[PDB]
Amino acid sequence: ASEDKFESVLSTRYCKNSPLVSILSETNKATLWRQLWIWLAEAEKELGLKQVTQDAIDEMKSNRDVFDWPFIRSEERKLKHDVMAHNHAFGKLCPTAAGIIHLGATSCFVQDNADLIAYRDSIDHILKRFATVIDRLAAFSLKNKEVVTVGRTHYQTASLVTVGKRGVLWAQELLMAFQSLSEFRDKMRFRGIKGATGTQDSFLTLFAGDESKVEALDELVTKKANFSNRFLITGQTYSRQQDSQLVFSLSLLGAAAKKVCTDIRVLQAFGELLEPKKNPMKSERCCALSRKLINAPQEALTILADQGLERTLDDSAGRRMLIPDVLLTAEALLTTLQNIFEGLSVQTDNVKKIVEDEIAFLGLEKAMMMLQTMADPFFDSVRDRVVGLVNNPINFTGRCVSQTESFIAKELKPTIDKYLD
Amino acid sequence: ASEDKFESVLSTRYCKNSPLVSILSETNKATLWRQLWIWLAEAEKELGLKQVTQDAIDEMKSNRDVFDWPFIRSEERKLKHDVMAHNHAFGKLCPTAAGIIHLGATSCFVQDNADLIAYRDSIDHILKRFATVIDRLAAFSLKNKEVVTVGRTHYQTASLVTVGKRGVLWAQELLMAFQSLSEFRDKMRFRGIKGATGTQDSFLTLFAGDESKVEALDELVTKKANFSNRFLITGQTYSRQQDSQLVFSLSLLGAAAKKVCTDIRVLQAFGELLEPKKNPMKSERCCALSRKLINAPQEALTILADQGLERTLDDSAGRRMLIPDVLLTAEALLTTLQNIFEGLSVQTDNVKKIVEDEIAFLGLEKAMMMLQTMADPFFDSVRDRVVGLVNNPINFTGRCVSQTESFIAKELKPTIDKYLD
Amino acid sequence: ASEDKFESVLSTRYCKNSPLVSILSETNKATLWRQLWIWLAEAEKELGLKQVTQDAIDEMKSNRDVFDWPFIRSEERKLKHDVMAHNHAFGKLCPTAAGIIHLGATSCFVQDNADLIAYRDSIDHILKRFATVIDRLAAFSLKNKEVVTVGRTHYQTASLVTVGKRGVLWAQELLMAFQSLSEFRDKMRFRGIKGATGTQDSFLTLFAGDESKVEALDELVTKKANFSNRFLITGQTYSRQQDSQLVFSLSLLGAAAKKVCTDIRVLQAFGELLEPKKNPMKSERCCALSRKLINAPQEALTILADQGLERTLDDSAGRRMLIPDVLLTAEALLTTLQNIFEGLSVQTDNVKKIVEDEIAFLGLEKAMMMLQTMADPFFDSVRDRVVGLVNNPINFTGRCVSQTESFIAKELKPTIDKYLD
Amino acid sequence: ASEDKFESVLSTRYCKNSPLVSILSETNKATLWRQLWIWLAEAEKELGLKQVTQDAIDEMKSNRDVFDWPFIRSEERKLKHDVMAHNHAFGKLCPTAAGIIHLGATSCFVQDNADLIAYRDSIDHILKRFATVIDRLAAFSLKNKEVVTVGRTHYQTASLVTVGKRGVLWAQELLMAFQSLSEFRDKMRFRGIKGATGTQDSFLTLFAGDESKVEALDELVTKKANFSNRFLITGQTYSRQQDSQLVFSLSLLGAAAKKVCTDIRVLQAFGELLEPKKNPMKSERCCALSRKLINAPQEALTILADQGLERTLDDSAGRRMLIPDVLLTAEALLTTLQNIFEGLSVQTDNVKKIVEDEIAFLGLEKAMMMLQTMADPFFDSVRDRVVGLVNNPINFTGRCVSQTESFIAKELKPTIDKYLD
Repeated sequence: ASEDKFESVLSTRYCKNSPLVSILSETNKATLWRQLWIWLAEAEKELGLKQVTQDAIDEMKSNRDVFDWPFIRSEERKLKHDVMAHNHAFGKLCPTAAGIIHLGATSCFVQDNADLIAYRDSIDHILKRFATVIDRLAAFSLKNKEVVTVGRTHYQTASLVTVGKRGVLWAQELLMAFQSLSEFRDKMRFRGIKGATGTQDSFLTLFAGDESKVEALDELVTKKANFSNRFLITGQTYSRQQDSQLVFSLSLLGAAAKKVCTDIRVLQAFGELLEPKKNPMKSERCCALSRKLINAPQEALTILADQGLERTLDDSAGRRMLIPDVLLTAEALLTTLQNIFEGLSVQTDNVKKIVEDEIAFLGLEKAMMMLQTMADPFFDSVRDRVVGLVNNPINFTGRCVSQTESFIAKELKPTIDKYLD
Repeated sequence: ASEDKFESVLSTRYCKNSPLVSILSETNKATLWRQLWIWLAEAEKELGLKQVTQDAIDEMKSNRDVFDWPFIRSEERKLKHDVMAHNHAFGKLCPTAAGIIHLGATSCFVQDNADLIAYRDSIDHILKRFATVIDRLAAFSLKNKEVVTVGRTHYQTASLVTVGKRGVLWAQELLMAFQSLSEFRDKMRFRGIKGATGTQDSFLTLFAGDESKVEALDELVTKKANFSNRFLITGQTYSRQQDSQLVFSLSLLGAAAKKVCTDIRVLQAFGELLEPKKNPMKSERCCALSRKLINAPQEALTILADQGLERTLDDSAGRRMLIPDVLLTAEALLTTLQNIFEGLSVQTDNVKKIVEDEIAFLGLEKAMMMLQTMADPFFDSVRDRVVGLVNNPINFTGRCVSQTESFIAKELKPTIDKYLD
Repeated sequence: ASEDKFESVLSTRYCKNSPLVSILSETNKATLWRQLWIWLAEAEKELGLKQVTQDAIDEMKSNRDVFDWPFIRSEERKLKHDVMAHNHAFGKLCPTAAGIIHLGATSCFVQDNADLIAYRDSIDHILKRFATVIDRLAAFSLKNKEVVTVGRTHYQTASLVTVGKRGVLWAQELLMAFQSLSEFRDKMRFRGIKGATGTQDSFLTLFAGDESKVEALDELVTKKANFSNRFLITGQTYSRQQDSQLVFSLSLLGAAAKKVCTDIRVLQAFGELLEPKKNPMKSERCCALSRKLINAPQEALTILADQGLERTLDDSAGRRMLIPDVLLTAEALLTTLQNIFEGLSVQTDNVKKIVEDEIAFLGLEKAMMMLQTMADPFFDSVRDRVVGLVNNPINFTGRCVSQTESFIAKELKPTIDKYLD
Repeated sequence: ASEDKFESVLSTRYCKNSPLVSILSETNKATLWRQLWIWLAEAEKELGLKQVTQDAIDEMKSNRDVFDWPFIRSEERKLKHDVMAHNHAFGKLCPTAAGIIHLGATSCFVQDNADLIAYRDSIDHILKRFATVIDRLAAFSLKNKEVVTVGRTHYQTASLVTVGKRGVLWAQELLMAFQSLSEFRDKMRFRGIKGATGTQDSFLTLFAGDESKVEALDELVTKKANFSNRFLITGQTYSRQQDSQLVFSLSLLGAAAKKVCTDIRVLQAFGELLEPKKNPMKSERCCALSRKLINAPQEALTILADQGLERTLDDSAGRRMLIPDVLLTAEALLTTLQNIFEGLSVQTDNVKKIVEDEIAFLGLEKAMMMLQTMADPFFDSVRDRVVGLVNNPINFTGRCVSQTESFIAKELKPTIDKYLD
């Protein structure tokens, strides 16, 4: 039974229905390794390396998805190198191509580039879910753009705002995180071909000293992998600073989400909101997931700081554990946020009452600045105006309404629209 | 295929042969929940609560290890509460005991206490492995207690030490971490019975207001669970400050191990040591695992800081992901350290040469303080003494030898001996 | 003007009246360096090193507190080594002792040991303030041991507790932090004399090879410095793992305090408490200070992990910035907590009302378990009992009262009493 | 004496000559507060608020830099609010303007906006120093673009590279950090006018309900403060997510710098480089400073996550301590890096020898791939080619040379050139 052994709670519970569970699986990674060896073979052939035949390539393409795990496992045992084992395994499936698989390339060629492909694919799915989450929150905000409630500083009544303005305040936190992850996705650079230390000496020799062919190969493989950007300067691997940026972008989602979810939990305790005695359990799961993403950046940064010269392998086990975990955690977090925003509702009776218990004083503070219970005379020059505000709280909310609408129409939608359907 | 879905690399790779994979499994946790309900039932009966019959208890004890996962899963679906689902499931297996299962107790009774039992058991196994690791390092140190090499500050020659003194320097870092985890294990407090908010009101009513019976029950269950200490004051759960201490103790192992492994990696690069071109891959895996434990404390501390009043559930998902991960990471780290120390060896030819290229100058520095190539006269009062040191480097190492032996005999062994066999 | 240049906000604002500002000053550190050179001189003389005369020692003791900063500054310039500069400066003040100052010792002798003395002294003051803080909270708890209020899970009504039980829940968090810092203080180990790499070779030669004299000197200096424990095994410095423990203990205070202060801020927002519209500004400052201590442990752990072989100086600037900051932050935090607990009060009218709006339902839940508005019949066997609970909420709080008293009398007081007056 | 009290080691030692010490001083902050009140007054007047006279504004502009600290201090005492105290103080200096100072604005108006101005100014200076640092490293790299040395993986010989390629590898890490901080600087958004809760209700009333005037005022003040971007949506303060981005950008500098400095420290230990027995003390200070920036991001992220609703003040003390510290630490780090790169040199004799001891084997590995000591026959088809590589190591470095030049000319210079002179 699967329950008899420790299991990833993210994979088996919080993200069981996410495509990330497939994207980040060993099978998909090994598949990407083969796909990369395929593209490498195709590009080298296209560039004149005759030793790579079309028959060899056809075997590779035909057997890309065929995995003999029992065999692969024994191979990873005889020789303690996964890449070598998989190359050997792929070699036995494609005997004609066996000799040219990974020709001139380093193991890091498939390892690093497969991670980048797996990561970006995962990020693309996260971005679609992210957009939906933000869209749901925008819907909630518009729906409540004119529902008055008390603004709070130190968690205490400070003025009057609208549920919608606050909804947009939360929306902005999430939108800025979205924009960060969105920009990271556009700027992500592919490693391409760089050799074992980054000099490309093996490929150069392979091309009899022609550097333009080495550059063309690097560009060609990058193009096949569907990347617009690639590193030109590297050691054995692409800069781990790129991974820090990846983790940080997701940590922004965590910080933003935790602020939003804690607000909802507090507001629910105040009796103002109700997430889909009713406990805000979804919001609490949201804070737990968010807390994890928030505490991840410093490890990624330390990984970079710990990289020795052209490369030290103290990053492998660390990257293998860290990155897939944050990607999945972010997805589980977004799924939760989506549930919350789809059914989040306002306890209008409680909100109206909270507003009524505070509006007299906010009115008094208002009269004092402009300078019922104000028949002195002394408020004679501001009595009617204040009374009007008290009978129409919405006029006590400054520009909450227009701010809410313009932000959504001119900033939020234009930003996420391209990710929604 | 298991490879087709994301898997915990710790569970499936770095710790596949560890009993922690069984101890931290869902099956073991659910089993502990049942064991706790059993002990609760036994204690309540022993204390006079007649509603708990021996037949009910016998059903429970007989069916403790019988799991109908397909049923349990559907139950966790109809009702979104694992504990309730498992209670229901255990109830169907024991129809006579169904009505008294968890009588007066809260879900946290099994949840919190099962974690504590699972954690301590895991810690006990970690401590046995830890002791073996330290023992191996002590063996290495004794073997090299008189093998001279250069001491280094800023990674550069500063004097002469012995490989063994350095081995004991590393041993102390690990021993202090061991002592921290060892003390934490002895001081760990059980939650026992506390009710949903920590007042024990349900048990009090159950005992018709007799507080001594409530206290006796709390003590009795703690005794059955094999804990010498228990909290008296709590909210719904036992203080998450205890979990911070747990994570911190393991972070000490990480800091210590990373310092040791980085030293070995650097020494191997210098050509002085060789872990079992030879790359220090095991030491690198050690730094990656260590880095993870080092970056965990702040999350545990934040979990405590985030706990609201008697309890907020923003800690569950967080604890479920954090603690089992650090426990497993520590075990994988210790397994690696053990491999390293069992076959770590000294490249005596290289060490001897490094010592020879530096000993002339260390000798010169020595003569200068006491005040061949010193025939001036000027060194006439210290020439023979220095020459003697250069022909016998070991006499240039101060008290390295006695320090190494006394530390091992009087501090290291007495501390770990009780955990070795 | 001092305002014209960046200033430490801790030193100039949050701790301006604390003795830590004097204890952690450069003058006190240099003074400790001189005191250490004095003790070293005395011990070496007591052990037979005739070159150290009583006249030399008298100069040193007489001029220990005389600082010519302008001169010292120019000296720290000509030669880029503070210790050497101060030795030179102290040498000019004591021309007879100039030649034997720091005889056989390394710079780290004064640096590391002065830090330990400064740190422990700072910790002792922190412990006295800590005890007072806990004492104030215990006073508050006893005063409210029978003031009923609602218990909360997910920040929502879950039962009835007493303000005092909650006060003791907070008290325990702080007490466990206190015990950690208190134990660290008792176990703190002195570096003593160890040489530049930890072998004590210089002192050995100084004593003509007699190791017992080296050990006696190490013990003697430790005794003069008033330390019961000292390291026997070290590299150039004492293990930075000790500093991690120091920072972690203070991080426990931060986690505990933040949980307590956040609870108070939330309770004040609920209208249940009032710290000395009233905003909980002191509690907010408490969370900010606490947050800083919580985010410090991982840096200290990384410092240890980064230590290369016998020593790398990448820890100096880091330690100089980190440790004094956490010590001061903890003191500022404790001062704030003290203010809060001395005037914290309960809004009894609001609490009574909150209890009344919830007690009917808690009563209903109570009747359901035991099995006005219960005249069915159906509650006929529990109507009077529940009605009694509703007319006497205190009987609805389980063992809150006895738990509060026994914890304070048997755990809290015995622990802090020795630090209060 | 200043030495008699704890001092900021950054302000008094590591950055004593930096303009950040002036920019981040209390005097400069209070000056910015006054400047902001001045701009607010000017804009409100320009927009029709007649109550603001030109005489009032002239007093303010004339007395902007006049500080009566003794008075200000007593004022900060009578009333426990710095902003109110400074307003009062500025009011006494400008009796005609006293009544309209900060008209309609919140304290956060000067607090938040002054921080943003102080921060950006500090960042601008950091960017100029950063550019110089990168320029120095590029100079070093070009100078050594053809100096061959061994490439290293696991800190061990893996191939041949050029000192310059490695220099450019380091340069890229720093350049990516530079680009991050550079982009953050361009995107930084001003808070502008938003009211106490973000609704701008006070300004709206002040403009008799005309929203365009409120928007114009917000835009006008932003323009006067010299900001191209401003937030439209906020609570009381501008999003603390912006501060997380600020801290993270600087943490990138720390991660990059630590990787670079650790490499230099290791290379110096190998005898390949020498920073300006020679210990790499500057590089060690660099790692200590870098470590601090690396461990800062998570606190900034937690600050955001902890922000309650429109605002909670648990961020003030935290921000006041965190941000100025990282800004100064980054400046001290850059100053150190600059020193290092200006005099960093290669120990050409040692490098040449290290290359010679390894080039035979690298040659053997090379021959094996293409398929003296190779006279078999068996190498007959590759003997001359390999021999040529061994007599000309530079041809063994793949594309190191062209990569180094193109990166510097096409990526590094175009990026930093605008910041150098």
